Amino acid sequence: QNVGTQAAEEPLNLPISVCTAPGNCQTEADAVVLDSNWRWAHTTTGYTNCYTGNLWDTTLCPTPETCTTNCAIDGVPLADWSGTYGGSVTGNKFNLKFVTVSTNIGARTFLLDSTKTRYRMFQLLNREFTYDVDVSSLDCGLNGALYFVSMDADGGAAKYPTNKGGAKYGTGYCDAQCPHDVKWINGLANSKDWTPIPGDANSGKGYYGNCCAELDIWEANKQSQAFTTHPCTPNDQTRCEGVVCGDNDSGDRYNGMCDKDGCDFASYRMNDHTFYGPGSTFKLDSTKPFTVVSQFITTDGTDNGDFKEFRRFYVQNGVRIENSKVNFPGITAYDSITDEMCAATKGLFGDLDDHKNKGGMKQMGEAMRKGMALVMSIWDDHDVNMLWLDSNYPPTGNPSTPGVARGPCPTTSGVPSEVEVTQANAVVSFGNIKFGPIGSTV
Repeated sequence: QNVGTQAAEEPLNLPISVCTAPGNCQTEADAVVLDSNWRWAHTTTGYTNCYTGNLWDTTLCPTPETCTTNCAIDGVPLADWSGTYGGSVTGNKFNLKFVTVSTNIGARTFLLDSTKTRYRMFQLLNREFTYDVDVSSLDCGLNGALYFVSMDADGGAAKYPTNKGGAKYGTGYCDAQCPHDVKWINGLANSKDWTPIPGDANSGKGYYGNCCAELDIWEANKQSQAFTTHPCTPNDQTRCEGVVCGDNDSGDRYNGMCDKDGCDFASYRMNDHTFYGPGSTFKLDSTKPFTVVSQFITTDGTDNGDFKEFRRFYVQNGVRIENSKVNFPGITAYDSITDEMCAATKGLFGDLDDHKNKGGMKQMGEAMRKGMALVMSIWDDHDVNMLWLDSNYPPTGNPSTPGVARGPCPTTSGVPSEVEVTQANAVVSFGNIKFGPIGSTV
């Protein structure tokens, strides 16, 4: 995309901590940038929309190349962050409102480095990543997500010279779902064969998808939470078409370059329904804030080893809370993501181990070694109504069959039109982000 001249781009300042030992950290003066999908797209030498509602203008965008020549994405000024997009920062806390009323629904954002010209790339192997979260106002159907993806640090600017904005304009998004709803891919409008998504007034799908590796630290609302590894072959940003995208709609979910299911550790799905929930007698009380700690263990305990284990623990009101465990007869009580856990649990659930097909923890680790961009988002789910996270999936499945039940939400929950009314004022908060060696962040 070209860059427009109507509004300066002003990312929100967000300090994080880089740590060397427990309680010995230094501030890193980073910032938050809005994903290019949420930006106004208009004519390069005017005010005329190139995209309105869920459609590209066919006169301006008869082809992707012409669209890209004629159109530009514009900046987010400071005033518009809260007023238009529902984003705000107080000290080291970042807040994202779900619906902001001209009416904005959801948000996806990235962490910029201290220069505000590149994404802050995190080399996560043999490191610990930690943050405080509040998901108390997110119920069934919503997801306040924090995760990493194998985006380029410059959003693709060096690879795709028609991308003028780079990381500064939140470009280059890709993930392990190979999404077609990304409006700008490889420096070009994804306007070919663009199709609105029914019941989604703001979104559509273009000819291409954009694939890359994804490490989900946090997919969650107050009812259920998960962390998940998604390797791809290769891991780096890859525009896809046809079978390579692994499109759900053509029966290709397991035929593409990315592991779409991922290998998940989701406490409720692993059959501990009392670990996490909205109340003081759950082990971890989702009505109150808490700290989420993630440790990425290698084979030799060094930065050069292969990724072998994703460990997790929590801190809430000064109380250390170890992760829940897998709880099925004849299955080891795993409390972390490893290749063995993935094989054993997917075996039990009858899920295809595409994680293993894509190179497993080792391949996931190669993405983490090269460095990944931090994503913070809030969203509802127009495909599957978040049932995969917090309900029975498939909805018609027996909840006593291992793998089906992922949370207590009813299978009628999560319809975007309903959650966008009922949960309009939901806000996820991510704060006090800390990064360092294992054992350094609490």
